[PDB]
Amino acid sequence: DNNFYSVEIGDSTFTVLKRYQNLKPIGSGAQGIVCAAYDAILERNVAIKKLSRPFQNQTHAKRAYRELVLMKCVNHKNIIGLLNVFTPQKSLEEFQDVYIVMELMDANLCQVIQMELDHERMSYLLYQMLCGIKHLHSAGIIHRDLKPSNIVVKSDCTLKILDFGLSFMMTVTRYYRAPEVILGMGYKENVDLWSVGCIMGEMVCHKILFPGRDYIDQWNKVIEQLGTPCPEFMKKLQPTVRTYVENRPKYAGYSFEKLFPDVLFPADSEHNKLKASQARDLLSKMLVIDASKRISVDEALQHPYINVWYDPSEAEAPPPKIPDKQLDEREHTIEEWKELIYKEVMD
Ligand SMILES: NC(=O)Nc1cc(-c2ccccc2)sc1C(N)=O
Repeated sequence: DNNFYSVEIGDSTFTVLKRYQNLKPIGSGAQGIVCAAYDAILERNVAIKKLSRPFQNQTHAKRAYRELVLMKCVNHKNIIGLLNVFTPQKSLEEFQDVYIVMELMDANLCQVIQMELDHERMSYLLYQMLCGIKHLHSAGIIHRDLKPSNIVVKSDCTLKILDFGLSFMMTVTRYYRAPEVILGMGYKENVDLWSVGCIMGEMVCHKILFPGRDYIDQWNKVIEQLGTPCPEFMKKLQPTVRTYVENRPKYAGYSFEKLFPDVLFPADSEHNKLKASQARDLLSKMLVIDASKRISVDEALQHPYINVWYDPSEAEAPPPKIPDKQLDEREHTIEEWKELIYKEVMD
């Protein structure tokens, strides 16, 4: 076009608005490739995600539609903001790709996990995650898919959640899935606190807590560390699941003192010893198999480890106004999704 130019990013073509220069690949997902770029108008670096034929199947479509809608109506410091959205295609018939422009962050949490963090940074990152989750909950959004790769960080320790979480498609969130998602029992808002527990545990010990090769192994990994759950939990399971869970080898589990010893934390000073004890107590309330006994986001935000950062403008921010049942995920055809997405892009 006269407003667009094309650069080759591997085996992929990025056709972007001329305002975006010096494209550099920073990552890839099932949706598409992400480039760092310089925005010459705003005079700041951005991230541009290319969504190739998002309407291609119902899974990509629902995800692309939810991403577009929620990014346009949410304005919270701990949720990635939408700077721009475009398509190089001139019409619906030619419509192929969607490009989402976001603020560029310095790293994702996978990188932070490979660092020892002092409690001030650790507790501030965790506080921000919980604010972002609490904001999603206040609008009726349960993430359910939180993992370190979808959480990004800046140099000044600011944190942002990249996606809104959410079937079959062709060509690693499982480690962070709550027992109620693993055992197909339905879920509440605190399904997200299990994922925070997984992420926090990983930020402390630098290794994936429950690295199951599948859902059966995933359950086995959970029970080995935490122990076989109460009979009160077993009674909440459907008979076919209740039989499978009850017939597994029995595990006593480990105390959080053995799972997360002082050797894994800064614990030299009296300040750090107290923080390590507080961080351990928080881990023990998040990594709870039975969701009815698990910490809520608000109790987590008010926990001694977290509450030093508590700011109601962040933790009690007015909920976003999602234009009704727009994300109910009703089945649509390939062409219906193609139209719904195009209309959201064009506005
Ligand atoms: N540094 C870094 O990982 N940045 C980053 C990475 C993103 C990403 C999103 C999906 C897949 C692969 C990478 S989006 C984004 C951003 N907005 O800063």
